[PDB]
Amino acid sequence: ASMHHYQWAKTPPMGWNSWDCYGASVTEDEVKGNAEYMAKYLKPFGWEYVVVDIQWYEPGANSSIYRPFVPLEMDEYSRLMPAVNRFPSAKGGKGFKPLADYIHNLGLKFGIHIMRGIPRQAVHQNTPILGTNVGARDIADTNSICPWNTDMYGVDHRKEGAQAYYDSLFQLYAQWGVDFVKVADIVASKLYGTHTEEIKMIRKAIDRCGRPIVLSLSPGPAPLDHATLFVENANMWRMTDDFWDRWELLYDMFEQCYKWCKLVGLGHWPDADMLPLGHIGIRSVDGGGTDRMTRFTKDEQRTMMTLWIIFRSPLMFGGELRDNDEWTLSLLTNEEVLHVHQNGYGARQVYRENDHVVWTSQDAEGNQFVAMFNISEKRSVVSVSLKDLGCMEPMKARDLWAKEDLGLVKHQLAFELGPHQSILVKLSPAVGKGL
Amino acid sequence: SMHHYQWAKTPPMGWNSWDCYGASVTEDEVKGNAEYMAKYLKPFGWEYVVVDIQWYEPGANSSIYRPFVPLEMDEYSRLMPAVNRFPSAKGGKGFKPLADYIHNLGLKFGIHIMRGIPRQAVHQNTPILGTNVGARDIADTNSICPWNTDMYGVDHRKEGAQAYYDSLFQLYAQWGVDFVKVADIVASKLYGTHTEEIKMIRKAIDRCGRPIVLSLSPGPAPLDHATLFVENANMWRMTDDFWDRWELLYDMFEQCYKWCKLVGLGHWPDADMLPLGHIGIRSVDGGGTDRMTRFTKDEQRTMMTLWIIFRSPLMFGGELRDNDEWTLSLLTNEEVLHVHQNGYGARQVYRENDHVVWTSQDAEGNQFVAMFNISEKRSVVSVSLKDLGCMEPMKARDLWAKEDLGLVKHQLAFELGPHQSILVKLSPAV
Amino acid sequence: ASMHHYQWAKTPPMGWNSWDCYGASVTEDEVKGNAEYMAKYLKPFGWEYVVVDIQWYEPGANSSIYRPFVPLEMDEYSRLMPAVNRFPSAKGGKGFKPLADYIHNLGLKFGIHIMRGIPRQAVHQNTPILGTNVGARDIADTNSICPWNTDMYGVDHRKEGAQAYYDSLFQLYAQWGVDFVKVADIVASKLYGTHTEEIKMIRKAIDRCGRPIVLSLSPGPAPLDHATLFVENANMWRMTDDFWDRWELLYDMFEQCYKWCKLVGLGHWPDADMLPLGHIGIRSVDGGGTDRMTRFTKDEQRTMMTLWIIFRSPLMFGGELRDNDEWTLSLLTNEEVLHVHQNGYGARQVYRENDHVVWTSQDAEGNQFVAMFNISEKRSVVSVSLKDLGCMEPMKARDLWAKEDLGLVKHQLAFELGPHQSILVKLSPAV
Amino acid sequence: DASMHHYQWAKTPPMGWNSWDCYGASVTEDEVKGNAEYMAKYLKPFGWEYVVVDIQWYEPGANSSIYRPFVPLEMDEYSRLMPAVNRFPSAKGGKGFKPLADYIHNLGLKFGIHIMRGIPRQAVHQNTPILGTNVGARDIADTNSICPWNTDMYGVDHRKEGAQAYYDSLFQLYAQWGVDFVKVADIVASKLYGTHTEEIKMIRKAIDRCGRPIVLSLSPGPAPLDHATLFVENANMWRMTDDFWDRWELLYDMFEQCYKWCKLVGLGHWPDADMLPLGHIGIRSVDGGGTDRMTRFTKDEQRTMMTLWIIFRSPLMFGGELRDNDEWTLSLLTNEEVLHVHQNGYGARQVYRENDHVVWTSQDAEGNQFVAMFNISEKRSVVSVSLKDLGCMEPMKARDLWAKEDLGLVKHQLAFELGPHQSILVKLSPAV
Ligand SMILES: O[C@@H]1[C@@H](O)[C@@H](O)OC[C@@H]1O
Ligand SMILES: O[C@@H]1[C@@H](O)[C@@H](O)OC[C@@H]1O
Ligand SMILES: O[C@@H]1[C@@H](O)[C@@H](O)OC[C@@H]1O
Ligand SMILES: O[C@@H]1[C@@H](O)[C@@H](O)OC[C@@H]1O
Repeated sequence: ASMHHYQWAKTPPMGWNSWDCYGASVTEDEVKGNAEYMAKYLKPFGWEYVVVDIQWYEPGANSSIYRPFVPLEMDEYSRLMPAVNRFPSAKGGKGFKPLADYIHNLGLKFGIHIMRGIPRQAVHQNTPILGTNVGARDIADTNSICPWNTDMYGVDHRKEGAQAYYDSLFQLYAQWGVDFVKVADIVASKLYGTHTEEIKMIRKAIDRCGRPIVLSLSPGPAPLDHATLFVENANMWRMTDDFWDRWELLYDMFEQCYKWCKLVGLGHWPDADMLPLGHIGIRSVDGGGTDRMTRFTKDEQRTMMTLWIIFRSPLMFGGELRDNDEWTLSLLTNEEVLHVHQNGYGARQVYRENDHVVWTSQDAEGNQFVAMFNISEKRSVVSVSLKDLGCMEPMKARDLWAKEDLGLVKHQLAFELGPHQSILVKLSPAVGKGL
Repeated sequence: SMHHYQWAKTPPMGWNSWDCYGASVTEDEVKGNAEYMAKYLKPFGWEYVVVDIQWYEPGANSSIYRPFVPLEMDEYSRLMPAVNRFPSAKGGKGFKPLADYIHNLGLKFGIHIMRGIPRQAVHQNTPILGTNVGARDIADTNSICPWNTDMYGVDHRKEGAQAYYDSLFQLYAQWGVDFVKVADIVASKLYGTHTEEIKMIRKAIDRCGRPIVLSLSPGPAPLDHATLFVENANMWRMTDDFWDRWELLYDMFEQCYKWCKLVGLGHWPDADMLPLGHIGIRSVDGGGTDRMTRFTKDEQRTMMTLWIIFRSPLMFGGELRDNDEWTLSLLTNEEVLHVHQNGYGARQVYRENDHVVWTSQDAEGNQFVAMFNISEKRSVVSVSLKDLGCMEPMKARDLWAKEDLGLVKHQLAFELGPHQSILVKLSPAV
Repeated sequence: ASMHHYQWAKTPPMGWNSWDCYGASVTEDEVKGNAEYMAKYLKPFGWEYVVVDIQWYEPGANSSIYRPFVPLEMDEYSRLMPAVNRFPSAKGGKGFKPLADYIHNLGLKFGIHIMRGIPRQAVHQNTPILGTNVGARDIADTNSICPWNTDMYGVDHRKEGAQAYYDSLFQLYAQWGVDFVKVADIVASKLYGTHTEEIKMIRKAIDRCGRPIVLSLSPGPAPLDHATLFVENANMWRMTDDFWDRWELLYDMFEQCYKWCKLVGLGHWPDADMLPLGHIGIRSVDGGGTDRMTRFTKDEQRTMMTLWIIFRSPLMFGGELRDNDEWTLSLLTNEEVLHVHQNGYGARQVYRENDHVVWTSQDAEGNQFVAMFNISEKRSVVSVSLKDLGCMEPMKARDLWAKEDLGLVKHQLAFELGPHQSILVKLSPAV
Repeated sequence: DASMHHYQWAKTPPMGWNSWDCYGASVTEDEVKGNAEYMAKYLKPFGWEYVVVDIQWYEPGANSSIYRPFVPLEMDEYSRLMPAVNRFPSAKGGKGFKPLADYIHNLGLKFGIHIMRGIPRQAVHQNTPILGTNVGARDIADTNSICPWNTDMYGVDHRKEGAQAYYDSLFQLYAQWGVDFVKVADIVASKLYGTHTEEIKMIRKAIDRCGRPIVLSLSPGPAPLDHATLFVENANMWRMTDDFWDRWELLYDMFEQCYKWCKLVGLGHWPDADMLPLGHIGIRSVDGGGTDRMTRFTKDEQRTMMTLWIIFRSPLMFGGELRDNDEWTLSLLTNEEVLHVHQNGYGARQVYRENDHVVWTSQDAEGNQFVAMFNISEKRSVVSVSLKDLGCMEPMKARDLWAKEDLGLVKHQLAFELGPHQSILVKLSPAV
């Protein structure tokens, strides 16, 4: 806790993100619909961020597939702005402030996605930059683009006015009341790898703007080689390329959790990415799917929530919330599970063998959480000894998702679990307590 | 197999404005180099007058590009000469008048292009001749050149892509272009070799109805694409940009070794331009500025000798009009040039202790031997006749010196200083 | 004609190799049976080399899977020798000379495989090298092994005794009467790439032994980066990792031939590898198979022979020859087809599109050969215009495998071809 | 991090002496004993306790840092390398290192050895037994795993029956001898195979099964961050870098490696900046581009290195021949005030790095703040840092720890003119 911005995400951010349901193309009405649902059914459980994902500045976006080289909505200072057809309250140069105001009044927080860099249409016209006389063209990198989106060019920190530009972006965002930015094309790039210098300029720009804004970075895989950079400069960073509702990616996440578990801490959260639950693909064609309810089975959905919960990943719901059924809503409203996310710490892989995995973490009151997973293709008993958990005596055991006491455990936990199925258990002391 | 081979039966010889003028050569500088060539060089085979990169960039002024600037372009997305630097191009005539002039001097004309389609055309979605699709419809979304900002790559799968490239070589053919040096096409730090654009270019050339020699740059060309190059291009750069630095000339020896088996009629691995004479007038590359080549006279000869015996294309990179007599002599020795024009089979006989020997032959029995001391120490460099495949004594002649040397019984051997070479002809003794 | 050793392989070497049929484990009697069949049925068609493949020095070899870290027969100069149990004529220190004599007396030539380097056991025991007084241990490389075979360590050309050792190997092989050597762990290596310095040492050693020994390098893929080295130093070098009777490997060879076609020439032959035809996998387990007749369909077997013929690959039969049926023998003995391999030149890919591929070559007699291939998964017409072939008027066309005149062709060649099916056509001037 | 019982074996970063930088592969028993005695006498009160015999104690002809390849090695009947009795006479009679370690334990010190990953090639070639089993060394060897810079072993294949039994047997031996520390080589970086993760785990388990506390050190680096979890959970120490030597370029480079590794430092699991080339080194080593010599590090460089290792909390393993130290060299090892930062400091972080100026800070439980300030440029210059940037909320007492000299009150910032390659180590405490 050396870095002031850690205090802005004491626990891992929880919220909703338009990407998995709406792709690049979410409207004001949809945002607000999801915000209202959150306010009323989710906010008591920690869910507070409402994040407008990529390309809110792209008036014609209608998918997860971007329309390349198209005109973007922009101000007179080379800054992108919301598309007024999609966000009508943005009329009159108001930007996202009205939307942000309405979200804040719900008791909720406001987020946006930005692309690293400065828009290409700005560099080519050479539009001005607020606060300086250099123009957009003079701060652009001559060899730095995003391989999967044509909207921007990279900015070169070595040029006069580079920081001025980033500063000016975060002044705008701060005026609008943004509480959370998800930066893209910054951690992993086929072409260039991690854009470290822009991460630094962005941390600087946030710090200078005077409003607390949580910094999320994307896409992954984040290299461990930049662990220290990430831990000191970002509140979240994506461990993985885009996550979707396919078992192979959920399977894969276990190793990434294992590789990143030691960097997890207050204010600096490796990110397992958004939860493809409920109603997705409405205007997204990504993940090899279209308009659907998540292809994860119920066991898969639990398995994911359980891992993300115990690991302390940010939780960003990715479905259209208003179409949650009760099952889906139950995944988000169980306070006993969420305690593991909010107050747990120390999470670690106890072991992984024959596609059985066990993680454990604890709280400050001496409860110990254990998450046990069968990530194989067959039904099998998964178990762990109390000794391997560091429990030197017998313990009471409770199934947190079912909310049901399991009684006393003297030597080990052991459960028959179908393929892709898990269980999350709380262990609490038996010795020196009532009956 | 390939008809375009007949367009470069011997390796191209010429002049190129890059090393002396960077991106910024004027119509006057070109005219004057061409006039010097017609007068002093044409009899020895020098014929291409190549206008290098960025003739379409009115502001160009160095070897360092001005990025993201507007460029001169027609109404079908095709770049055009900058009228300020090329006054004869006024009124949409492009390069036809300069080329005409050059043709009327008995010479050929070439230009440099960048792979792809101008970024400004894609941004503005300007038309493509012969189609209803626009520039933006044929562009690659993830293809740029890492060291220049002018273009986006073209995506051969899009409708209209080949039409675009066709339309460029229609324009070049209207102008009378005889030679095109394509850039950002062979090696790319980001993407490697742009294979599919090499094929569209080949095809656009073939369809335009005029013989246009195809040169590919920058290198290093990968040996992995040897077939593609041999079959599609007349010349291809073995190396990133060559300059007047010993280390780069030293390095070329291995590259020539590496490529020697793909050298052949119509298809020439290219050791790049000759940074001789007066260079860096408006170029700042190679770690130098306005200067005469930093190669010593020995180094110049060593270079000329390797490029000659290997059969690299020869593109003089200095401002010819500032040649002194030494420099002119390197270009006007017929005996040496015969080795380039009519030699074949060049091969490295050996390389050992930074002594190197190359050999080639003509069809009339003559054997050429180039002997090189690329070490830092004076020494005798020798080679046996037997290792050259000569089974009895021969006569030797020093081709640069034009002097007979006498009978060689067993070995050719000379004292050579560091960086110094000799080129010898052997033929039957009396 | 710059390298004298080019004249040892003026046309692409043709023969039989024990690997595909017997793995590491062939016996003398098996070699002899194959050589007898070759002498009787194949020799006049050009087939002449009888090549004993890897580990003739490993008495317990029994498959294509090597027995690691086991003892190896060796002489008193650190040189591997044949296992007398498998090669009984080698009894009493005679090595392969008696078996080489037998094969020479059938009118045939004799080949062996060797592993690059010097035996590990020789380095550990520090046994002697002939012609010098450093031991084996002093010439070994300290960081060079084969990732897939444990027999040897690499030899370090910077050490005194290194060339002496390679020289001694080729003295022995020449004493034996070896005419061909296939060297392994030398072209491609997952750990180290191409072993160029050993290639040079072996070239020199062959040149010094005073017998023509054709030099074959393996396994691939050969990098184009070393094309000059290969061209000047070897008579054949493998374009590919080990080839087997699997359609996918056959599909993949089309590209490799394209990539190497400009280096094919007299004495220096890019090698598409041994032909997995007939009865293979008797004591081999490679290629995903066991004891079998080739899993290539007849169409695939024709496709392979067609490509290898026109491209001018060496032709090394990998099956047990005595189990050839008539069909299989016919693949090896079509005079008209062999003409393209023996007397053609200039092979090139005319095009490759939607998995249809056309190759062409010619002889000096006026004849142009065109090999047309459907390498797609569906029946389709494959075609090419006389013009794309560089043919300026009507030509008589003949199917070479079928030996059947197809008549006059005025504009193009066009054939319905099954998936994986091919045709080989000669075009000649209209009567 | 607190999960693993072996963390308790290295609560502070191991401190000791290692034979590599002074004697290569070639140290004798008398040299080990001499350095041990020196340690017991002059250094043990400041935390120095490990006496580590480096590589190739089993190679009787060894004579340098350059290995003699493919040579027969001293080995028991169970495929386990044994001390060369010519170099370690007290090992005569199959006693191995027990006598030597007993000697060192009696000085109140701890004993360390170096091992190469794997099983000896000669064991595999002869197919010598694996203790406690009916399998042979040949049955457990990998057929494609070697060290690119040493020929002594083949890798062990964890999937083979007996593989774990072999490693268990090694650590039974080492425990019998009384070994307290093992430096394992050819395990973290390999130009040919990368990190040998499965052998790391076999070794962890063998140690856990042997019944004695044995500190696990891994080498050589660079250790990839990609395996940070593995190293943190399985080892007490792991090399950040390839072998470190008395050259400035290598010292300069370590600054970035510490920056990269600083979040994985913690009780029981210490990223290692490698042994300290101080004093008399290169006596039977030819590595580092040097020969027999006193270290080529200037005093400033020596301090700069001590200071970064101190504040970062790298283990400290002296690589010179201790009996030849001067008072200067000794003074680097005996300053309690500096060592408190290594022993009791935590949270070490780079405050910033700019124009070859670097500042690190850490703190202790008493709210002292330690700050190390480095000029790693080629120019003399003033290096500074604000107390705001140190997160010191108000004015502070300052003290130069190496000089042991109060600097008085500091209100706004620390600033010092430092030579090139020169550093200072300061402690800030609350005022009055
Ligand atoms: O979730 C994805 C993310 O990886 C980003 O970089 O680009 C678009 C979406 O926001
Ligand atoms: O000679 C250089 C060449 O390498 C090319 O690629 O770019 C511009 C110049 O023409
Ligand atoms: O044909 C294979 C070959 O590729 C070689 O490298 O080793 C074994 C067989 O001889
Ligand atoms: O210190 C070096 C170390 O890096 C090891 O890997 O090899 C021998 C020495 O102990």
